[PDB]
This record gives sequence, C-alpha cells and structure tokens, in this order.
Amino acid sequence: NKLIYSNMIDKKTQNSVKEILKENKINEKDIDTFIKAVNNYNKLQVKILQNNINISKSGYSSINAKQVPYNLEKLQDNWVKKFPDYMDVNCRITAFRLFKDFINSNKKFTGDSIDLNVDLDTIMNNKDAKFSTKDVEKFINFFSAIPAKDTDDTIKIAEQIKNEWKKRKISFKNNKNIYIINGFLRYPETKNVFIGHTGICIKTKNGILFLEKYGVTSPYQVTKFKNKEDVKNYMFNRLKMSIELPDPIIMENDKLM
Ligand SMILES: [Cl-]
Ligand SMILES: [Cl-]
Ligand SMILES: [Cl-]
Ligand SMILES: [Cl-]
Ligand SMILES: [Cl-]
Ligand code: NA
Repeated sequence: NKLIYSNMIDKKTQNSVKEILKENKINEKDIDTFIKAVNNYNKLQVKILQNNINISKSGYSSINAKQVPYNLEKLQDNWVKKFPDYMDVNCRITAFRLFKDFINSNKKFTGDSIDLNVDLDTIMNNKDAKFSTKDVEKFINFFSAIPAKDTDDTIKIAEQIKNEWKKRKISFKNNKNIYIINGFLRYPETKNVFIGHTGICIKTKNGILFLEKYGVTSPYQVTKFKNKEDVKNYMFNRLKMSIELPDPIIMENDKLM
C-alpha cells in the first residue's frame, strides 16, 4: 500500500500536529512535553536521520512499503553512547503522554508487571517520561500483560483483554475522535498477551492521523491513513515485521479493531 508520513523534523508540521492535538482536548502541557521530546530526539539523531532518503525535511513524504525504513541499529547505537545511563521513551510512554487523560483507572496493580521494567526505569530517570504518582499507577495498571488462555481465537482474546481491564477498573472516556490502538502479542510461554506496539489515532477530514514513537531510540512518525482498515493493517505489518508466531490482537480502545 502507500504510507504518507512525517517524522516531525520541520516546525510547520509540528505546529500542524499541535493544532490537531489541541483541538482534540489534549492537555497543552503534555503537548509541549511531547514536542520537546520530538525536538530533543531529532536534535540528537539529526546526522543519522539526514542520511535517510525516506525522512522528510519538510511536510509529508510517501513510500510504497509496509513500513518506513530506518537505520534502527545506528539510532540505538547513538542513543546508548550519548545517554548510557537510561533509555529513550518508547511507544507505550509516548502514547500515554498524549492519551492518559482519556483513560480512567481506579485500582493499583500489584500483579506481574515484569514486561514494563524498562519503561518504569525510563519513567524514573528520563525527563521525557515524567508522570505523577497517579499517572504512573495508571500506566502500570493499563499496560501490564494480561493473562490469556493460550487460545488462538482473536475474538476470545479480545474479550479476555476487555474483561481484564474491567477487573482492573479501567475504562475509556466517551465521545472522542481520539482513540488508542494497542497491538497485543500473545506469549504462550508466559500464558499472557502484552502490548507490543501502540499509537494514537485521530479522525480528521482527511481521514485518520496516527501518531507514534516507532520504538525505543527510534523516530517519531505521524501517518495519514484513509480509513481505520489501513491503520489496523499498519499495526499488523509493524508487529509482523518481527517463523511460527501467533497473529496480533489489535484493539481500538476496548474493542477488537
Ligand atoms: Cl515506493
Ligand atoms: Cl534513519
Ligand atoms: Cl540496549
Ligand atoms: Cl484516572
Ligand atoms: Cl501525585
Ligand atoms: Na535493538
């Protein structure tokens, strides 16, 4: 298919994105925090990014590929060398930076949150991931792996995810054109499912705008999709770029997408 995207290198695209963010009621403080991370990241990796033909210097680019190619190995090398004491923010943290206020969480999680160890360390040591105690507990309660029954029926898994979030007293604020796309992967070895990739979806007149932190040490990417179908397919291609693995469970808030 075709991907229309921006890495938010230019200030005009950033301004554009900020407007759309502000229009959807995202806290202006969190928008600034997100934008500073974007600039701070871009500044750090500019010499690498500028050698990537697929990264736009201004406006949106286009490529007939399943994913935008990035020099993931060199980007990670540069991060580790310059910031050796902690990790960059990831998909979960970034998504949360923008969507935490649209999630209700009323239960402290004291289950198995081992999958978030890196994330939690970043939240403690990286200014880009600063969150209040309440928001950190929400983060853990929302993203901790969900117990699964090793079933390969996506519908059944989706229902277990929904049920588990209910048991954790998690709910989504209603009447919003902004929603979170959670790409769950099943891990039979640990009898659970966990959010392998995530990003925020915003419906506009042009279609749908998807925002994400491509991965830790990886670039930020904003993509313009025609419909939700392309968003689902995008998340799939991102999760399936990783021989005998279970298909992902792509959730749109608490509903199978
Ligand atoms: Cl192409
Ligand atoms: Cl790159
Ligand atoms: Cl590492
Ligand atoms: Cl809350
Ligand atoms: Cl607090
Ligand atoms: Na790596």
